[PDB]
Amino acid sequence: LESHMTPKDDEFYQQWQLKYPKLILREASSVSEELHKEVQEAFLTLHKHGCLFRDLVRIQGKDLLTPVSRILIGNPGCTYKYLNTRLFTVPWPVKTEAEIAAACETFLKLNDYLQIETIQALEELAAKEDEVDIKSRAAYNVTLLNFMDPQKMPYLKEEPYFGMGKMAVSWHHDENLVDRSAVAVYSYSCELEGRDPDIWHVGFKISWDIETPGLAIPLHQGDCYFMLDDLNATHQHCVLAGSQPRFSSTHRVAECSTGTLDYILQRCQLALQNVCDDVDNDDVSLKSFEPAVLKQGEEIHNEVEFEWLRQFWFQGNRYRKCTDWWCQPMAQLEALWKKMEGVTNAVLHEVKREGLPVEQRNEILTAILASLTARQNLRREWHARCQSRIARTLPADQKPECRPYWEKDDASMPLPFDLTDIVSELRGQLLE
Ligand SMILES: CC1(C)C[C@@](C)(c2cc(Cl)c(O)cc2O)Oc2cc(O)c(Cl)cc21
Ligand SMILES: O=C(O)CCC(=O)C(=O)O
Ligand SMILES: [Fe+2]
Repeated sequence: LESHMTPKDDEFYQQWQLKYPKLILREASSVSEELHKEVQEAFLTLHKHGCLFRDLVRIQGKDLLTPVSRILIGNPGCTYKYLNTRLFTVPWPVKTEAEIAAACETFLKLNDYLQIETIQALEELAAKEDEVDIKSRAAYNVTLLNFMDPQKMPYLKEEPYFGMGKMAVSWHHDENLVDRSAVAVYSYSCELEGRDPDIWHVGFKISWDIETPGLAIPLHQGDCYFMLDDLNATHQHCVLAGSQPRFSSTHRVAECSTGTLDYILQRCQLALQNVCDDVDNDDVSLKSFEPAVLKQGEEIHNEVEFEWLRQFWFQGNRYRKCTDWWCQPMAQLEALWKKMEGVTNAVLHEVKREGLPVEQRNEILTAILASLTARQNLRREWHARCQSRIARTLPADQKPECRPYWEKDDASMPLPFDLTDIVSELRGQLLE
């Protein structure tokens, strides 16, 4: 028999107390009516503007459209990878259309509240037994807003292990967050035996384990729960659907290191340091052909192409919908990437040079081969996603573009989109 515990069960309380002291529930009544009102109409304002989208992700070779629709809000220039998809933040105001702007400021306000609340709970957790690590682990820099109308799903998956009923989101961890960082969730739903099917819950279980009954926490309008310290790492959680639509705001400390606009612009500039930068034209000449430098260049070339450009454009107009913040950055990154395409072309030219000693030539190939191989394989992978049957089902404002894509016989680009011949020839030379 698959069982779980809820507040109806005598044992729930001791189970929570003893086995989940890093899980906190602050009920709606602990949060002012003022914040509740401001936050709930911010959700509606964003929903009404169509700012939340389902994502067409890629998982285990499978293109899947997420049941839940979402928008990422947070520090300007920050991003968050979620199921191999890089989400780009709609900026909130610290250091557009008035309404959407206002909403973002609201979610920042909520962020401030939750943050303080989290530090407090971390400090009490510490009192049950530096301060820098506490503030570091509650410094939320993004929220991922989620929405689902359980009515639009024709059939929801049964919870596999504990008989928890229908799932909106099955078991997982929140990934790519700062080590041991808290996660804080504001939950907003409208309105014998086991959990009430009509009510939203969050479910928790320990990783690896389906023998300890899972916990299902009911979540009524405006309840907040917090996952503290290592909880998110040691436990899985899921979201159990009720009968009515529900939003949530999930505040996180995203690991914002190789995932910011400042970082990737810096990487680009680093690559371009190998380029004679007098004038911007098709005559790209390189300062050095030292293995280590050419490798770095080609790696950055792949980084901006696949982690940034292709991720951003995969979503169609999913970002210009509610902000134009990323317009100039993406135009600038693409112009940066286009120069780097000139860089690969010049490298290929150097390699082909008849005066080049074979030893130096081979040392260059060994430097760049893995990068160009990855670039080939990754392109094939991306082009396929853009052409999948599920991708073509999407609406016009969402349908994936495979930007940047060029047909060949497009004299504007120095190299072909399809690198298989070039790769095969490079690899063939190194076997001479
Ligand atoms: C991958 C899988 C099947 C499992 C699960 C539980 C999931 C979510 C997240 Cl966020 C995670 O980091 C890891 C996970 O296993 O939930 C979703 C939700 C979705 O919308 C889609 Cl398309 C796929 C999935
Ligand atoms: O909505 C919640 O309570 C958790 C968030 C979540 O599971 C998600 O959509 O990633
Ligand atoms: Fe989650």
